Amino acid sequence: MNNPSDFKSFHDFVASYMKTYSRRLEIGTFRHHKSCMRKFKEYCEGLQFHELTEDFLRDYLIYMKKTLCNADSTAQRNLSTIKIYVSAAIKKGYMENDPFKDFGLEHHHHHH
Repeated sequence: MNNPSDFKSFHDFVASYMKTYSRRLEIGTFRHHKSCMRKFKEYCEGLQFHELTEDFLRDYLIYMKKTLCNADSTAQRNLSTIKIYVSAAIKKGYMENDPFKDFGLEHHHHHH
């Protein structure tokens, strides 16, 4: 196989990079997200580092729970699936911080 980034979209990126995790994952969750990300092309577009925001994760959390109608575990899992490629892009890519760092962890206490 020789395909230098044939994925323009986040859901395609995850589906490809996931191979690094599926080798150390079970098939159950892999196959479940596999079908989702493919038909998820309804919104289209690739979505880059700058389009991936905390508010995006927030809005899509609501969208997935509300409009798609799913459980929190399902939503959090699916969002952390996006978090996978985001985190990859953070670890050895070009992204500095993940959305869930500010979205999930409010510092609360920082000296003063």
